Amino acid sequence: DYSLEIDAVMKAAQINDTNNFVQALMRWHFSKETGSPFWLGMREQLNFDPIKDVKTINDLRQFSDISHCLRQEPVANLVPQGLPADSHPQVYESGGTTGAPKYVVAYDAWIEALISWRMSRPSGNTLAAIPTGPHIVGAINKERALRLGGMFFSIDIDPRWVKRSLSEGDTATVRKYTHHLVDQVQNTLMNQDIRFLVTTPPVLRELLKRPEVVLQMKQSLAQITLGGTELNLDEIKFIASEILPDCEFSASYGSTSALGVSRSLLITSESQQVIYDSFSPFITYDVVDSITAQTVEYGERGNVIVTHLSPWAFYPRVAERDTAIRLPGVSGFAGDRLADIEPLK
Amino acid sequence: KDYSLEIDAVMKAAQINDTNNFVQALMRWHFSKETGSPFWLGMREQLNFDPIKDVKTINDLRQFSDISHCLRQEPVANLVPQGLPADSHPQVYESGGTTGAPKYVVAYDAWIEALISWRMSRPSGNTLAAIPTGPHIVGAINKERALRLGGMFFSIDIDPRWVKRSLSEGDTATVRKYTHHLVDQVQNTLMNQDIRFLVTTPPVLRELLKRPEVVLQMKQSLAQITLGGTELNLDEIKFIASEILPDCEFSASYGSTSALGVSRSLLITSESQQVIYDSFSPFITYDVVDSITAQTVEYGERGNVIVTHLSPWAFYPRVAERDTAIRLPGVSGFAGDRLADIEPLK
Repeated sequence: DYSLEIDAVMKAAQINDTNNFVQALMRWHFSKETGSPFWLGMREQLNFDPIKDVKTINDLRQFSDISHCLRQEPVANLVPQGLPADSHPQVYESGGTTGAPKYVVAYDAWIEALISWRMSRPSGNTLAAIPTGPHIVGAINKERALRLGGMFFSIDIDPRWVKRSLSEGDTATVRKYTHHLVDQVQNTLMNQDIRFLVTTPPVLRELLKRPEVVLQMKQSLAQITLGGTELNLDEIKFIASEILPDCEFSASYGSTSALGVSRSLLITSESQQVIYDSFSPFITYDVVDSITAQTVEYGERGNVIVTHLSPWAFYPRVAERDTAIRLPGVSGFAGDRLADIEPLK
Repeated sequence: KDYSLEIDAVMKAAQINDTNNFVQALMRWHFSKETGSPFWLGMREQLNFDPIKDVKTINDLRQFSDISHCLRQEPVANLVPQGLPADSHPQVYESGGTTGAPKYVVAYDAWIEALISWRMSRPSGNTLAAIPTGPHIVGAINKERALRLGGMFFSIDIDPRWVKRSLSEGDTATVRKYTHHLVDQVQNTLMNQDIRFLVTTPPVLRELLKRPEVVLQMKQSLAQITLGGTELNLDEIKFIASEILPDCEFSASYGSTSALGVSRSLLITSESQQVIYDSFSPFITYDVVDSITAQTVEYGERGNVIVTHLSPWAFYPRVAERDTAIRLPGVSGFAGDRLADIEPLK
């Protein structure tokens, strides 16, 4: 039982004592008693001592991205021994397009913590027009739908097929697929009482072209969440002021890599950027030059780098496929904020 | 206000096959103002019979009609019996999108747990269930199974509504490309992670078997394959079982959202002459009836499949499924028929 070791970590996180948070978690991840087989075995490959040479969150820059290992690392090797036996490990995936994907493990207690943080009033049912299956977004949105006093409704949506279909410029399929998505979404909006919608711009765009659906949304929806990295802020502002005046808008930024999502500020008439905040110190961002990997200045755009550190997992310095404008983090908190995320070309 | 004892009493009656007291107790449950669902509470007054006084046995449920149409716009909260505890965890699942869309039902963790302890009744490891998740209860049922097998639950992106849409526009080129895309995700997992159990469908297996490196991996690591759906080809399965995957066991799964469950077949071997299924009786019961008279057929005759779900969680009587099957004797002491060689109607 390592419930005291664990709770001491969470208490360091809570008071933002990030140095002790980091050091306590280095000891956790690299003890023979509590660490995961994967990090225990990785320790000999490192050019420094994770226990002697890591004092702060910046010291984590000594680690390389090990995402490339997560194809063939057996998933059970990702589990820290120190976790309780009822922790409930679950496989989730991102990648690859062509052959991949990377396999990570999340736990209920983690998704629970993440949603607590996110969630700190309307109530009702949620329609998440998002991937489930191997995609952690699916499980994160279930847990949020549960905090919202309703049921979790979803659709069939094969995001890999949509990716693959673009990479082949078969945009005839892509049109037809989105169409089928939107039909699913219409069905539930019409037939059941949905308070909360979670979707993407292309899907919402085509929904707003179906006027009966539009009328239902005027009556029922208290909030729309938009996900992804292809958000047109002007389009959203308009939708919000002219078309769905009673519905709140916000954005969600997915990182499977950090086992998480990040929340935007509410999107108002006043919004100059979409600006995202992370579950720091568990999930932290850095925004870096694409050649030097050095942190850019505030207001500059660089490559997004995400680090997960927690009792459940350790994924240091993950190089995402996105860029953002670097903003100062919430004060007393490790990590940067992001604005206006874009995909890399 | 707490109904733990009542619920337990029902479970106990099912446990010991006291089917009469099980049915009678669940009529009270479902039709009492205190414990029943708003949906059946509201339906009571259009029945031509008293579900409480005029129903004694399973066969007596024949007096109910299939209400499956109401489930498209019945608000889902209305399906929730008021007597369930507050921790119960209602979840929505769907059947019948693809022209036209979908019945919404509710299911609960404790129900799915009971169903899997039934189904589950040496090898252990990871499961790859190459099957729908999302709004589909089969995903959630397979997740709980995988949990009990001592490994993790791996899954894929698969949109069965897309597949049926395409198929009905007779667009076979899209069907094919999509199947290839499913097979790629399955191969990736089978090649990169150690998978002990595979849950899939014949079209997909059929293509996996066209990939010699994949077959070699399977020969090495697969303790069991489960095939779903209603287009099973016994002879082909027996071939793969004996000549291709000799150290792998094969079974079938027959799902219906209508009954919030799956039924399970006997191991398919060299000796099998039929694919034969049994159900989680008395919660899920089958009848096999004439297409015109709706009367039960003789053992060994083909008829239309009727499924009944009866539990503390739900009540779906006499659902007319879109499949036929050979009617077989049930397990002795159990209400309901066993089924063999399921086919879709048309």
